[PDB]
Amino acid sequence: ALDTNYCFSSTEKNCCVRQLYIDFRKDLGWKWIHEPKGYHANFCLGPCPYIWSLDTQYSKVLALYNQHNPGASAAPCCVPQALEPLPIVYYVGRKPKVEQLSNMIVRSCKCS
Amino acid sequence: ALDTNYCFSSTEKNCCVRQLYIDFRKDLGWKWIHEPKGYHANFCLGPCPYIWSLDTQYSKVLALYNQHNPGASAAPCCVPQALEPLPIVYYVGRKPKVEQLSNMIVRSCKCS
Repeated sequence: ALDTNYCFSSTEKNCCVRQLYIDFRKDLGWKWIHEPKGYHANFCLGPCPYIWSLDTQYSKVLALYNQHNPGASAAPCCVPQALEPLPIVYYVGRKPKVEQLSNMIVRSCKCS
Repeated sequence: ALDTNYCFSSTEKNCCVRQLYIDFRKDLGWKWIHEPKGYHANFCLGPCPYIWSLDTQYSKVLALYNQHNPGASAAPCCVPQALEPLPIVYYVGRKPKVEQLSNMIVRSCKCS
């Protein structure tokens, strides 16, 4: 399927979650989070046809709308369907607080 | 907001649902649907920063991941958040059947 386990296993031309490690401060420069340095936010690119994991009904109508005309830039938009939390540690003024951001990671993409 | 009412009102550089009328058979060639000829499936393009309607938490983390590095092709993917039904009419063998596809239209996009 279009998960982070099947994408880093073989090749493909349709959507496919690729690696996207994000260092909280290096890429996002987030100042409200101290640890961890970052995490594997993962992500997905490439277009999405029909059968390729369809979420909404319009995901299959437009998916073909493009698969029919070569050069149409109105294709669908593969995205992160299921996500994952994220154990971090920030500071409120001077008190340390470890939490677990929700849906801050990608576990599999589909086609919204 | 990023709805089909604010997109066809002024200009913008971030995501924005644009017109995408799809003629069931002209663009999708759908043979299982007779009427209507098509409909306003609408759709959305352009990238999506953070505050720009964020759906999942990773939608704001990656949104910045790109807004920080100029040239990063791993931005988010604006999509159809809310949708609409679709009154059609197809045929099962020889019996006529009018229905209302669900979520076959776009009413507003966000950032999955």
